[PDB]
Amino acid sequence: HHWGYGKHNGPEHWHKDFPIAKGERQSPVDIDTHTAKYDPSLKPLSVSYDQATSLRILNNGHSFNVEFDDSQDKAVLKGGPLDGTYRLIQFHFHWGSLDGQGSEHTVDKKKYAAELHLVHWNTKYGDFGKAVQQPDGLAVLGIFLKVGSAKPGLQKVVDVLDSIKTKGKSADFTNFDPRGLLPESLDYWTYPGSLTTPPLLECVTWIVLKEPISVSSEQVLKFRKLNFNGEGEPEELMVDNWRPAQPLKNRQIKASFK
Ligand SMILES: [Zn+2]
Repeated sequence: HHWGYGKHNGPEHWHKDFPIAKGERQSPVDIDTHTAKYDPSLKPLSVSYDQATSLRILNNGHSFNVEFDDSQDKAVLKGGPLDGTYRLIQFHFHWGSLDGQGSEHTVDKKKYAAELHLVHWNTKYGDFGKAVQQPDGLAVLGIFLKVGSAKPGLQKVVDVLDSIKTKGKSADFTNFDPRGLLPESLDYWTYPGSLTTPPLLECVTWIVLKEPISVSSEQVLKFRKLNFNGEGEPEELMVDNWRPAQPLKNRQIKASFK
């Protein structure tokens, strides 16, 4: 039926509707710390989220994402392994039924409690729609969440979730500065991949940060109260909305740090 994260419509069934699920540059992957190659040519990430314009927060039945106004070159990402400018369009998360799982990428098979994705599209393509048709159309910044002390910047997100519990619910979410979601260090691993949810197009350059951000179990707990279902339907908890590691195939993961 329609895709989901369930046993009958989840990850292992996607290939029937999206044959590319069995492609050559599918994401996510496991990051083996000693087959990853340090590449000294990799420049540092250049982030300019100081003029980001959040618009709203929405539960789409798969996750919840915050939309931004990507009309101007306000919040852009560049540097790193990228050529050109990428515009921030939205961010969302993946989490699990328990703290010990939830991230999509793993480091040496280690899973994190969650994973945040800041999605950006290559401006030379004119728009998000055309960009996803290109192998270099999107740049996704991936950030791991570990349970520890609270992240002050995630507090505003965690608090509004209550009012968008079921699929279809939206809320004006203005003035949220995504800079409070970033770790101290910008060291990263990078590899060519895909979108982790259908259509699973292989149009993404992945940038996964080495340093995870800490969030309190209190904060993580709130993600688990969202529902996959719409209002007035069989209540099914939004948990374990993550896709498992895919074969790395002929790819090499590069590290910006020795
Ligand atoms: Zn994602």
